[PDB]
Amino acid sequence: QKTYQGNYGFHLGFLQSGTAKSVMCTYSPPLNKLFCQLAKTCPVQLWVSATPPAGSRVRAMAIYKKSQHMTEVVRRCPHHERCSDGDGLAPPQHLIRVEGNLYPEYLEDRQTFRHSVVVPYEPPEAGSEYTTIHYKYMCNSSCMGGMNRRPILTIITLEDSSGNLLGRDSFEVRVCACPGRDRRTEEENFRKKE
Amino acid sequence: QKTYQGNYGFHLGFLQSGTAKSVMCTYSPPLNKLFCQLAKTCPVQLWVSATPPAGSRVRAMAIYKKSQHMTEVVRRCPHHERCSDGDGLAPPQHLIRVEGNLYPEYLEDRQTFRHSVVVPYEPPEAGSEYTTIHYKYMCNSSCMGGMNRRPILTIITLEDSSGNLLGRDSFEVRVCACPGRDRRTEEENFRKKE
Amino acid sequence: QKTYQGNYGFHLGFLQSGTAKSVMCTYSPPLNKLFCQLAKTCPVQLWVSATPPAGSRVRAMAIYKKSQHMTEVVRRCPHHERCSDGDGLAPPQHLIRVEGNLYPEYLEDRQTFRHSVVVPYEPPEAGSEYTTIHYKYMCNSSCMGGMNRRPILTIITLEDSSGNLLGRDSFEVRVCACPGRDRRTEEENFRKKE
Amino acid sequence: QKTYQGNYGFHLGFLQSGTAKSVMCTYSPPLNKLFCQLAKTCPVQLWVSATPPAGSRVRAMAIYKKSQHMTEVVRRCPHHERCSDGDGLAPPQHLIRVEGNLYPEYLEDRQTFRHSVVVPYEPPEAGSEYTTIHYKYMCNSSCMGGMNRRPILTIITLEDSSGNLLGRDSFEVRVCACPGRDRRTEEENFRKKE
DNA sequence: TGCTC
DNA sequence: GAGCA
DNA sequence: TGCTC
DNA sequence: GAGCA
DNA sequence: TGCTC
DNA sequence: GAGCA
DNA sequence: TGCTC
DNA sequence: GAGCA
Ligand SMILES: [Zn+2]
Ligand SMILES: [Zn+2]
Ligand SMILES: [Zn+2]
Ligand SMILES: [Zn+2]
Repeated sequence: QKTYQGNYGFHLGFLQSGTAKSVMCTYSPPLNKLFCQLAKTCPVQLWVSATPPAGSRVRAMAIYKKSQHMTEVVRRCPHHERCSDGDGLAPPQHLIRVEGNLYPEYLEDRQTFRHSVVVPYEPPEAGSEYTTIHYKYMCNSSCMGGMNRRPILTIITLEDSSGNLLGRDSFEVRVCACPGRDRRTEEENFRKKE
Repeated sequence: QKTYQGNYGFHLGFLQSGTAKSVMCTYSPPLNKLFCQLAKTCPVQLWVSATPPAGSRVRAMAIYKKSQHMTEVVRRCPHHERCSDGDGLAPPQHLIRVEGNLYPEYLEDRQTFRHSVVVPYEPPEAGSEYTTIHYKYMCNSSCMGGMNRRPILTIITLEDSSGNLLGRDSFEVRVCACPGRDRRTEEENFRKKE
Repeated sequence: QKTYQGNYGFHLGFLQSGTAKSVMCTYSPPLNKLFCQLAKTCPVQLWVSATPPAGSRVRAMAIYKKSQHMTEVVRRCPHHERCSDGDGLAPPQHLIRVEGNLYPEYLEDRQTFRHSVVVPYEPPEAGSEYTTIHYKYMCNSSCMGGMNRRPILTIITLEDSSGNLLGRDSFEVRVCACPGRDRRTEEENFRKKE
Repeated sequence: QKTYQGNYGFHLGFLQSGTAKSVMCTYSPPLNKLFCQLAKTCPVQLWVSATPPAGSRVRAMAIYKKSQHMTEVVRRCPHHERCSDGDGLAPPQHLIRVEGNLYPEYLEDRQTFRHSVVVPYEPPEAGSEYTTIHYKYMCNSSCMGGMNRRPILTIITLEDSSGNLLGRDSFEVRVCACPGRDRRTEEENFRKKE
């Protein structure tokens, strides 16, 4: 439910600023919110202080932030669902896609009907303290008939081979045309109270 | 094709300004463009200088203004097509609907596949120089996957009972959230050259 | 072969300047050259001083301007030929497409193998001195493996129902990213001699 | 994945500057990027501090540098793939070719479909600290329908006879018309921050 | 002479 | 449309 | 150029 | 309708 | 960023 | 390699 | 808050 | 990225 590092010290990390990728993907620490452009790869870092057990997996799911929409399943808008921008793996209705993995599992929960994408947990490269997974959002937050300007939260969860929760972290996400511009807007607004 | 008053002096007239209906529907003479809000009734006046022959009809059709999109059929966006805002007569994909008539004909041309709505031609009320038909546009000009910010033209045509063209007139239309504001914008822009 | 107005006073006319369409399509009178962007509709005007005989047609063909390449058939480059930007009528290898006509004939000459597109000749609308046909070029002049920076000429020909030549006119064409910029470049260069 | 010298101290070395070959092939140390011309032989040096086991091989593969294109297989553009500039060994679609070896293996991975070229590992000549392999790139980085201006990375890997990874190094590559000019451009840009 | 901002 | 590619 | 107050 | 999105 | 002189 | 494309 | 220049 | 939408 809430952030939970668990026994493996699991938590998320984000790309450093001033890199050019900032144009299509920029993270705001004070807001713990990611600003990105539709269909652009977003590098998310996975940090663990202990090696997860064999067969551990990483799930990504999107939920609406406000309790007023909490129960509504987050899916692509009717327009993009038909856009035919498929990669041959992600179903057309899924908002979140993983990039760089030829064997992701795209699921729909039998009871909640929520979408999620699962990928095997991979340890960091030699000399690295974290592992990077690339995600892509296939609709803008303002998409009519879709998120329709409702903020969402991306929930990342580390699970063992049997599905048991090992760790969980999350961040807000805004998919828009100008991440840089919009990020500044929400940051100076927030700063107005500091 | 182009404006054609024909033998009956057929042409369109629009609502006078300063009426309150101006908020949801306001016409710009200099631009010969109608600014209106989605699903709001727009009164269009039909003027003839001679009584049309028995069984004459009035057709309304939407086409894209620019030759770059001219051939593309104008239809509602994927979102509104599923909105379930039907009146029980207009098919869900039609942009233009007639209001106030219990027997309109909603058609799709066999060759062009363009939509149109036909209503019997009605003469003016006693002491009136024109007849008023009420139209409604079921998508905003900016609708994604629909008109997607492409300006359109509404073509009104007077035809006899056999479908022969008697007269034809047209006007530009912009379906938006703030007709008044947007109309001012395009008018002062245009005025910049006067 | 060369310009030939014939008995019908046939010749071409081009869009007036200062219209916005100028961004994607602008004609240079001094150069008798059209500057346009790939896949953008270009309005070409057909002028006749006498009504062509019944069943007359209008053909458009592209040839290389320089005698060094004159014999080479003008076709799309290998990349765009596979782009899948078809309209369902124009074969993928044809450079020139007609827009706004549901019944064009796309041909390949049995001996020269040159492409051309034929459309029925249509008279001007009432009160108009010319008829407008919309053409589109599906490759840039600089396309590698295609025109590869070799200037071409578009040949427009008025033919009767039997294929006999009634009239013929032509103009140079440059398909590029910035018609306005490039047109200025070739015009001030040419003006350098005036 | 990342650079890995392994137990044999494997790493790459590049041609010294001021040699004339610099015109068609010049390496930028600060950028660890190679600037070269299409189809020109590029000498790459292989350095090991210990003799690789018998039957060791050297593989070269091209991948896109940005995660946004990471998954896309790097191949020649549609035009050059048909150019018929084959050497009788390298398949027409492969970007990278080895020069000077009559027995190279050109492969396509069964799962990723990525191309690579393998050659037997050869030790340095007597009195030499490194072995030189000659590679050639068969498309420009700007090739339309190909790399289309997307930077790539050439991955060199030392493997034993069974395919096990022994070492791996990499460098960026830009295939262009003027390596010298372009290299200066990216270097003074980078220097602007030093 | 095409592409990014 | 300007600046860079 | 649409949405919240 | 104004201000923000 | 590729091509002509 | 410079200048133009 | 997305799109054109 | 700026200005307009
Ligand atoms: Zn969407
Ligand atoms: Zn709509
Ligand atoms: Zn092309
Ligand atoms: Zn190529």
